Amino acid sequence: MADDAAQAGDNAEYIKIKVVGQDSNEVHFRVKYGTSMAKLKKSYADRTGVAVNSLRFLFDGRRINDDDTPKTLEMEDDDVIEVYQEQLGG
Repeated sequence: MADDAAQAGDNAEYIKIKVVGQDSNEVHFRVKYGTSMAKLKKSYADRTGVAVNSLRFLFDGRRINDDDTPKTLEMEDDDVIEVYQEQLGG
């Protein structure tokens, strides 16, 4: 496993995540450890003016579901998120 390198510590009830799009567009969102895909997808899709379902979010190369638990998403302070090119965006 990769070295922990110490988390940011910048959290409380929610954690930080850097969403990186295929457009090379990184955006910093605050979400919970157990946050559902809708929270981010709705949020990102909204800021970009794109259909929510047209946005596809993947964590570490696996798709983020609203059913996924914080255990399995293992997200933490300022973690990274991968986004694939939206359907409507092209």
